[PDB]
Amino acid sequence: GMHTQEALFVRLALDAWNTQSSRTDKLIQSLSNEALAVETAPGRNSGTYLLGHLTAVHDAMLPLLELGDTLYPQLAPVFIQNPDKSGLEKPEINDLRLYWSLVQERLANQFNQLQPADWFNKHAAISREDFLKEPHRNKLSVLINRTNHMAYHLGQLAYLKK
Amino acid sequence: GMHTQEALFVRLALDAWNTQSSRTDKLIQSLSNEALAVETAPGRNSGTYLLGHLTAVHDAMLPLLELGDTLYPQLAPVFIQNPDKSGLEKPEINDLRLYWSLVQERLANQFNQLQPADWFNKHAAISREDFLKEPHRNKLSVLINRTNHMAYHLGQLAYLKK
Ligand SMILES: [Cl-]
Ligand SMILES: [Cl-]
Ligand SMILES: [Cl-]
Ligand SMILES: [Cl-]
Repeated sequence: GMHTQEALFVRLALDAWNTQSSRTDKLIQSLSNEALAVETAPGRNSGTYLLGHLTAVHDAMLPLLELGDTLYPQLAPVFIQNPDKSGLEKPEINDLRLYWSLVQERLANQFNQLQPADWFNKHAAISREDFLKEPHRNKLSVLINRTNHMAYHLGQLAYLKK
Repeated sequence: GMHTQEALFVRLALDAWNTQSSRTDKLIQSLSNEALAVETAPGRNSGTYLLGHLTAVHDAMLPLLELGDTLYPQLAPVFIQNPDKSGLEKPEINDLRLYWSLVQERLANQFNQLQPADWFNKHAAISREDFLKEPHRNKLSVLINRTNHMAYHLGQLAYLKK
């Protein structure tokens, strides 16, 4: 019944995250460093930047979902707070590939241990008071939102496959 | 309790559809016909093609979700079954803009009348027998999937804004 239904909608949301994650991971693995460094389209973000961006955004989900601290806080100034052509030094690409992999794996670990119910609790960026009015502003809503963020950028990364 | 929880996860899924739909619609409205006709990136699909593609894919959700027949079946051969540079004649762009708008509005109408429970029934492309094993293969799973499909293509349409 109701406990089972809650488990089914967590499955749906997690299956979409996992599908986008698989596609993103496989795409990144398929590209050489030289191919990743190219702009996704003229004047637009490089694959390297999008990799770092996705990594930083996913890492930030850890504290937002009360699943632990970020692993790599120094990525956020480079890949969230500043644009690609900022002139700020980036990590080497193979280090970014590893950070991506370790953030994704930590999230998978943590997600796989959460009970369906925990997903319906508030995320860290909303007050208890505001969550009462809008209980849809929960941890699952973050998962859903970031899954679409990833899909959006995956459409751009797709243009690096020549 | 459980009826309320079911309503909250429909809200979450529909809010994501509506957010992507808003962003897509506003982007399309912001582009001139000449700007939409340009390739999203060198050698890649035009905005026109992606508009027709999104329209056809969304129209196909009507029968899949048992919400009525497709409005514009002739779009599917042009924008789903064949690629952009097929040489097949396309509708005029302003006709495509209208088809997009009418499909989106029909879907909104229909979605706004469905009860949360109806979203947890099977979609038209799975058997009752197979749905018993995998009840997550429901109407909501289609909504979620097509929301990420739209986000993916929205990332590409974004590159038409010069
Ligand atoms: Cl995808
Ligand atoms: Cl490339
Ligand atoms: Cl978006
Ligand atoms: Cl353009």
